[PDB]
Amino acid sequence: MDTQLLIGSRFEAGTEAEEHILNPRTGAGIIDLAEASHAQIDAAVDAAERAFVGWSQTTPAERSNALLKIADAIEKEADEFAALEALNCGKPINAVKNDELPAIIDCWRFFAGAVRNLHAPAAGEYLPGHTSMIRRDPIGIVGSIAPWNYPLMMMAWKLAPAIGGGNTVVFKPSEQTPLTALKLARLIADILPEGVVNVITGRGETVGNALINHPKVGMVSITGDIATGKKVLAAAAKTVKRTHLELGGKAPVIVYGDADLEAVVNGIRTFGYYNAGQDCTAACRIYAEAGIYEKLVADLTSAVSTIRYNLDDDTENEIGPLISRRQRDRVASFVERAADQKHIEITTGGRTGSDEGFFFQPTVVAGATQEDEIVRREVFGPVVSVTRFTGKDDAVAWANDSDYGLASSVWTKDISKAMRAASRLQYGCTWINTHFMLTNEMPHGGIKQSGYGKDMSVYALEDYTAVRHIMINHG
Amino acid sequence: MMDTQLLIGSRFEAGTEAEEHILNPRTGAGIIDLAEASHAQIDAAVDAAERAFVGWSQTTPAERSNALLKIADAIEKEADEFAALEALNCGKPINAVKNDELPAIIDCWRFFAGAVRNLHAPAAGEYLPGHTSMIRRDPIGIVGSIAPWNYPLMMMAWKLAPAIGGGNTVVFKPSEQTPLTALKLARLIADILPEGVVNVITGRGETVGNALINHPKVGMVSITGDIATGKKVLAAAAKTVKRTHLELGGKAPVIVYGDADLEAVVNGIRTFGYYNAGQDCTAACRIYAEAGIYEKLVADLTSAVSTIRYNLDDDTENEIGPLISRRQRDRVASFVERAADQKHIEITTGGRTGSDEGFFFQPTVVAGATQEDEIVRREVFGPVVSVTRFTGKDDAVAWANDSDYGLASSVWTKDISKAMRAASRLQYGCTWINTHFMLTNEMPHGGIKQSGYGKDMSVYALEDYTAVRHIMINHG
Amino acid sequence: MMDTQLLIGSRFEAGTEAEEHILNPRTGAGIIDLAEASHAQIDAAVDAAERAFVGWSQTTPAERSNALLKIADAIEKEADEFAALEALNCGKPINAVKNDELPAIIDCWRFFAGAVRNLHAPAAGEYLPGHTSMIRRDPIGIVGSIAPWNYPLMMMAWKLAPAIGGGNTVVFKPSEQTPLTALKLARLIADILPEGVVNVITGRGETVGNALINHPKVGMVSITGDIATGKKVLAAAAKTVKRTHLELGGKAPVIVYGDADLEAVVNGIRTFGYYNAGQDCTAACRIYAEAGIYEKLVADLTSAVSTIRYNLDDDTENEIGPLISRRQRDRVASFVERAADQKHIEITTGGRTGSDEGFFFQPTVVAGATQEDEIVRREVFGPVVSVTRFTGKDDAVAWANDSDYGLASSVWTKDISKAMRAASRLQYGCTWINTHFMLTNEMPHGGIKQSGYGKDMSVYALEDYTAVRHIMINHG
Amino acid sequence: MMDTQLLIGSRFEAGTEAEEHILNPRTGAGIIDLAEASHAQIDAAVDAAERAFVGWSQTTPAERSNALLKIADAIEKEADEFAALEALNCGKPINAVKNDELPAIIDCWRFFAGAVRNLHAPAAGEYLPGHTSMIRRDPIGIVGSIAPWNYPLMMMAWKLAPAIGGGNTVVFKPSEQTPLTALKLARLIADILPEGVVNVITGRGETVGNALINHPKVGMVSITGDIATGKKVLAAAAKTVKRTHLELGGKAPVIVYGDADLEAVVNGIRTFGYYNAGQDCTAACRIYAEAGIYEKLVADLTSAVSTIRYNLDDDTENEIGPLISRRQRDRVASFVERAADQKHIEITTGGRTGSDEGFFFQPTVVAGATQEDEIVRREVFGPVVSVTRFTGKDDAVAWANDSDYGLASSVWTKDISKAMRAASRLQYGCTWINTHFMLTNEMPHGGIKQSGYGKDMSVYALEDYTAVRHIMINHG
Ligand SMILES: NC(=O)c1ccc[n+]([C@@H]2O[C@H](COP(=O)([O-])OP(=O)(O)OC[C@H]3O[C@@H](n4cnc5c(N)ncnc54)[C@H](O)[C@@H]3O)[C@@H](O)[C@H]2O)c1
Ligand SMILES: NC(=O)c1ccc[n+]([C@@H]2O[C@H](COP(=O)([O-])OP(=O)(O)OC[C@H]3O[C@@H](n4cnc5c(N)ncnc54)[C@H](O)[C@@H]3O)[C@@H](O)[C@H]2O)c1
Ligand SMILES: NC(=O)c1ccc[n+]([C@@H]2O[C@H](COP(=O)([O-])OP(=O)(O)OC[C@H]3O[C@@H](n4cnc5c(N)ncnc54)[C@H](O)[C@@H]3O)[C@@H](O)[C@H]2O)c1
Repeated sequence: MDTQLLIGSRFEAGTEAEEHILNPRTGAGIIDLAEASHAQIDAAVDAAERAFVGWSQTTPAERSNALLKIADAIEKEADEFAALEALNCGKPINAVKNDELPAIIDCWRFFAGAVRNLHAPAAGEYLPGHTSMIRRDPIGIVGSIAPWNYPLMMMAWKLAPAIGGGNTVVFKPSEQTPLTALKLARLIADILPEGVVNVITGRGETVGNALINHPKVGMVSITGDIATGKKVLAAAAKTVKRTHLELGGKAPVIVYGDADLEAVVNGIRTFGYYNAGQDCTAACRIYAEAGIYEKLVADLTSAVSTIRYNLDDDTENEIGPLISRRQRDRVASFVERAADQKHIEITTGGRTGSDEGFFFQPTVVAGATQEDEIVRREVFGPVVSVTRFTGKDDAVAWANDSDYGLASSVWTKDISKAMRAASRLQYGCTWINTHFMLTNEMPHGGIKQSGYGKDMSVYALEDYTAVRHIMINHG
Repeated sequence: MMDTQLLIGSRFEAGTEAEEHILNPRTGAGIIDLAEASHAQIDAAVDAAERAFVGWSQTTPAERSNALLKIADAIEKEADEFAALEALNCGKPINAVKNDELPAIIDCWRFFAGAVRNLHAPAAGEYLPGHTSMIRRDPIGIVGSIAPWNYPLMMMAWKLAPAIGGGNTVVFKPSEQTPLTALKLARLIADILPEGVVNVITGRGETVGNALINHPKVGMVSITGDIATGKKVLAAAAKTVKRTHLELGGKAPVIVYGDADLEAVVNGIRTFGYYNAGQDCTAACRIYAEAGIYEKLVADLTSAVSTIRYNLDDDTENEIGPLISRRQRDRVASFVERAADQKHIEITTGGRTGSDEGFFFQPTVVAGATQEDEIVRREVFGPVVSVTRFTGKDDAVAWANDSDYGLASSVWTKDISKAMRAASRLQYGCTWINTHFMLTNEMPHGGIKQSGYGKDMSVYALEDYTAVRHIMINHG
Repeated sequence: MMDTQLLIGSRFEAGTEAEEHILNPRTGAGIIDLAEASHAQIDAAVDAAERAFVGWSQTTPAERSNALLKIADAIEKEADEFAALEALNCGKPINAVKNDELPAIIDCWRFFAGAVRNLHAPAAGEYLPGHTSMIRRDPIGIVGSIAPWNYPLMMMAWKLAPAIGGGNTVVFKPSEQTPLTALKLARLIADILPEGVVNVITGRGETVGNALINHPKVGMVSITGDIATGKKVLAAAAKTVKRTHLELGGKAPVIVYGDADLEAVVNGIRTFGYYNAGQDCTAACRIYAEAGIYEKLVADLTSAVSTIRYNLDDDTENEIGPLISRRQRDRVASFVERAADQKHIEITTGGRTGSDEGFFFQPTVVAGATQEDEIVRREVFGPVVSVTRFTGKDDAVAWANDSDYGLASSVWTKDISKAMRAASRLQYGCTWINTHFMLTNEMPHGGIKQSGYGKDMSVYALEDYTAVRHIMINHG
Repeated sequence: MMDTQLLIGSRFEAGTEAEEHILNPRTGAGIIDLAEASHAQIDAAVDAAERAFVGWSQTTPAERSNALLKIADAIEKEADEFAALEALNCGKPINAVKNDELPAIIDCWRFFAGAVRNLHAPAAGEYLPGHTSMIRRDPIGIVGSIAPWNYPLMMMAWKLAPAIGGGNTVVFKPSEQTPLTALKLARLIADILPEGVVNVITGRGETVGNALINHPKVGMVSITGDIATGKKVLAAAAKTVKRTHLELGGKAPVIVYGDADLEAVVNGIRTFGYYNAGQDCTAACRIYAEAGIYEKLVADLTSAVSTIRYNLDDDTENEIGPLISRRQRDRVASFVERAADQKHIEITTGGRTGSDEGFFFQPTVVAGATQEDEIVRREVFGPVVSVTRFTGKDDAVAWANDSDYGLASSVWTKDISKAMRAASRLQYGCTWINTHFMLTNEMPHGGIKQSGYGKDMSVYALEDYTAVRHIMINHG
């Protein structure tokens, strides 16, 4: 198992305090892993600065070929990557093999293409006697910080467009899930010039804090809590760094009377509880038309109680556990304070779902109003709340009444209603009659307190490039 | 008389708080006293923007396009009046304003009326089997928008046109020293937009400005001004995760090689180092001159600069105006004096205040500045240019890049190869070759590093004020 | 004065050949006789374009943009004179011209004024080490543009705005029947544009049109018209490898599923099958109605259509006008009578000529037609709609796609699934869902298969008229 | 032992018509006899393409992107074999094919894998109130693709990668003299794509190509070849309104100013005027030299060119191969003979046949040619370059533009002003500055005027093979 930080032209154990990397399924320690010291952080950033000189001067083709080689290397080792991810996060092995790995390999391959495919206003004489052109150039050194929920995929989303933009990068995985990052580092070191990608480990309050405050770092990219993003903006303020923030979401699900309830329920069953609902796009805030409200709750309760987790065979598991005991207790806290109300009812689950490990029972919270904590605030667990609306209510207006703005869905067979909702929802993504589906050509990213910047799509690469106007006077 | 009232939703009204003394900077004489917006007026402006957002975020590009064309028409119809007003408030030579500034302002509103109808995105299709995707660019919300004093009306064009054009609503604050043209445009705009789409409030950065950028309902803050002001805006944005658009000033390097057209270089810096009394984030101010031509350039530029006309009775004969305030003049005076204390630095011309009253400073050439001098490292924002010698053993691009600024730059040489190598490698939002300072409404202006991010002019300005949305329809 | 002169470079000039008898198609009365261009005048026209191209191709996007706005302005100031003249020439009901056509025409010129400033391409950069590449879109050359009679002033807008906008010069020929608005506009254009950028000649397709499209100096031919004419343009392009832009014919299919809003469908078809007396290549003319609603759709459409007002003295009360000519009316009649003699076919309303004078035909509904019937295979170009039944077993999208035409199409269903599958699979340049006929100057219009290729409206029309150029500078 | 079978849907078949004698152009010796497709195999290939279209047109961009990556990978795994076979068929020196062609071919396929996932269009949104528009780029149909003999495998990549990538199916015919690499590629492609997506037939232009281009189910024709062939393709297209994509050859002018690096110019022409024995449409063949450096250029070029190595027994030491055929060689020789007859022209070196066996021609410099000479007006497609003198009185760009061709061009000067002025006024799809011939897969290659239209390489190649579609949903 790879345990070495990638610092410039060499691999190197951390010299600071160890993180106790836990198996979330059993609670047992996977490994103790020392974090980067400040000296190592500086070294990594210095290497990045050194590599920038030559790496910012590569052609799109050269960088494309490098992204394709990272993709091969991952593919060639998809199995071990999948198993290591499964171990680190308690995800079901086939979900990782079948959903995550091909998505991850496709991401690197998608970026290899977008790198050769940036557009801009056409070159020409916009002032008489002067020829203008627009380039999209590297920005500088990127500090990249990843959450624990989709470690290897988060790494693809952060690194592919950063490197592909001609930038050099110092990358930090979550303290809980550094594993796939250290293995991918060993692989990248054999493909990329030294210092183009640097990988350090450690806590957000020490190592992450040092990276986001480092004077040489030009852009900070982060996915995590709203609170973490606010820290990033605060640090950014000190030296006017560019930022890229993906800050979570409570995705609204609007269900009209003419929805296919079977599709809706099966949709929420998987997409509302996938990855134990530790997903920023998780279907969790349900608005249900009054006519189908009771049927929805009923049918959803029984379909949710069949969700398999913690089974002795990782083939039959549909959802995994929560990342930590801390994460589980927080999910349990939001559920208790919901079960607090004499108008809210927990129809299924609500309790913790194991002795050893950090499992939580799939939960349906019903009767919840716009006022309630479970609706207004993010739960980040295998929990879903349901809220009634009527034909006299503007469910889009209700959905839009939020600090969040990442992802959303609308379920109805009526093209008129679905398209009206689609044009009015204040969310980075709106699915119609599905939820949760991503494709690497299409942008994922919040508005409002969910943040700004996109993962996947040409747009991410645009996020990591500087737009430059060149004007030549020739009269 | 003059336009005095704030535009607050459907209401025109006077400020409630402390009066600012708006000064004629040529004379130091008072123009008018104008009261700041109260906290209640700020909140009311924002609430009006919130209400107007409902309908305005729902208009089509053609409708918005048509509004931008109308605003442009209104300004064009009153072009001489805007120009005189702006000349008065800033001390800009009347003809520079009439010929350079108004036509660029009008054309800006017209450019953006086009841009609104011409946003591109990845094409719609089935990227996943049985699912149709499309990409939209939607409004972001309410924009808090704050302008500097150096180009008040133009900066209002740059801040409002793309913001409104993206289907947003705006609360706009001009600099405390330069509200006059903003309150005039506000009158015309109220006759064109539905109420609350544009709201204009006056006041100091530390009072009115601070309250606006910290308003919970404002989702985007756009600021042109000081690096320190952008740092304050970012700190405010940290509280509710607002989007930000920051143009924070520059220190444009001008790389002059031995094979430049020296006459061109000199007439270049004479104009673009000193235009608007150097109160321009793209001023040609940090010169790197190759050893073979350093002394001739210093000698010729000094000669050229000392002929710059200012503070003449006949305003059509003036080339540059004064600095905006006593504070600004002193700051420039203090930078120059600290530079002259340096034994290796020679002030070859100017270097002192330039008038008995009002806020003129003499056009100044600072020779012999090095890469670690304050005058090379920090923005001065006065009619001041420094020159730094490099040799053929020195990488002048590397020197130019060794800066905290990233806004604008130029390279002078007849050699196409050196010119394209430098254009290729310069870490600046903009790089001119054998000119400086020329802008065009289709082309983006905006910085990197501590100059900030976001663009003004071009379709990129409009992209900054819209939200990219992915719509995916599962059909089977 | 009613404008009658050809614009040839810097001269206005009467044609010197055979006169066309321009008719009032409401009454069949003569309006004026208009001489067509000689070969000499066509040569001078193309020569003037050649000469004007030198300078025009070197203008900036902003200069061309401003010229387009000035053209829009001129049309807007004379909107009513234009509408009155288009009504007189074409029989189009006056308020339809005033409220529908003119605003769209004016907005087309303005849309292109923006589009000229907003062309994109792949970004400049170093795609090979030490080489900077950039992409420009430059003028093509001299364009010969040929227009049909159905929408005379709008076709001129679609043909000229992007051609001129892209830096090209033009020789435009209106259809022989409808030259009047083109000649009025040529007079206004001459006061705005440099001589010879736009030239306007009159005459018949087989004399003047044939001469224009065969001219060796003409680099691109644009035609909107019959499939046979597009073929003739293609034959002519073959002699000198001219670029071509061909909009050639539409027989718009309308797929109505059993779950459509039937009231909306009926009201849609009442408006869109008959607008401009069905002289529209996007007319909703070939209807496919599912077994469940077929009968009711036929009854309700029959009834709705029988109320369409035309040929009333008060022109403000007319909903549709006459056909352009006696020939065109006689052509429509033949198609319909031949259809009626078919055993499985029923004419449920209309089917006769509709006036004692002029060239009206009764709005007609034709039920029980099949894929094999002439009325369904061939474009009729008159106020005639046909309804064909299909069952849940049939693939109506395949039926629709079983055509040589590929211009426009609509699908009517409240089911989002059915609507999206159809949208993705229809082999048509345009697909509406739950409407038909609605255009917008930002979105492209043009065919696939034998409907041709090239777009009108949108940035794509401007792209058709510019040449993509790769410029690569070796710098090491 | 080589691949000899046509690919016709799910089957490999020997052609059944007359055999082509495929020759080694270095020796004149026979390589293999290879039968043409019959009319029935042609119809079969097209019908297989029609059937495969139903499924292939409905694949996602990712699916197609992966198909292109596997084709790229397969060629890469057999790079040396492909190289050897192309070197045998064309007599191209082995390391030119290995180091220049193969990497360009393989990268072309990877480039398009990327472009497929990266198409853009006007953004989706409500251009009319209550109507969501979006733009798609969908497949056009069945492509008939015809390739020339000069770059067989590369032309195949240029034709197939974007056509397949746009979701079309294809029937491809290589040049009758160069089928060998296409048949080898056919086996690899057939292990990767669904049957009938790509079909490969062989034969003469007059028989098989003619039958292919005139097939009524072919919706688009792409030809790279001679102007005459392009006119024939247009002739065919007139009969069913087929889309066309035409690269019809070049006569690349090279403008050399008095202040160019003459060493570079000489070295540029030595390589880029004679690469592939000048059987290349971008060959640096028409030189315009300033009066001050004309005599120097001619002298030094002559020197440089008489050292060009060819027909050595060690192929790694050969820099150019032979002409493809005797008819080609005799055409080149006949062009030179006629130039030599002109009294003001001097063949300074070469000008004769260059081998006893096979089809070598001597690298040739033709000095003193004017604008009026045949050798300047007409493409020669051999190892021949002509030089014309211009003075400072003359506008050399205008001279370059006085041409029926418009494919590629270069300008040589140290002066950035002169380079950029030229680059903006040259009427050529490509202009290089201070190099020639350099291509890159992201950048388009295609001509104007009689060089045709459409692009090879770049996203524009893909746009040429897709149909732009507007979908509009009335939601209210
Ligand atoms: N995982 C997500 O994307 C996501 C989305 C929405 C909400 N959340 C919320 O966040 C909490 C934990 O999730 P998480 O750990 O993935 O998010 P987090 O923000 O706590 O951690 C994300 C990354 O940022 C780093 N980090 C943390 N504090 C930092 C600081 N001050 N400076 C620099 N870097 C710092 C972490 O080490 C980690 O690499 C949960 O309570 C959950 O509700 C997470
Ligand atoms: N208007 C359309 O878009 C359209 C589409 C399909 C069919 N049609 C049919 O065409 C008839 C009406 O004619 P139209 O004017 O609409 O189209 P048309 O093809 O007859 O003419 C269009 C334009 O092309 C010109 N033209 C005609 N013959 C030419 C030639 N040989 N060379 C060069 N130019 C030539 C005409 O003068 C006119 O300006 C109707 O019967 C209608 O059914 C029209
Ligand atoms: N190779 C080029 O790109 C090019 C460019 C300009 C000129 N030329 C000239 O063309 C001659 C060499 O032939 P080439 O293969 O390069 O060009 P070509 O036009 O003769 O052949 C190109 C392709 O077109 C096919 N073809 C030929 N006649 C056809 C017809 N009537 N219908 C349909 N398809 C047909 C051919 O079989 C071949 O596959 C030389 O004399 C050269 O001067 C070639």
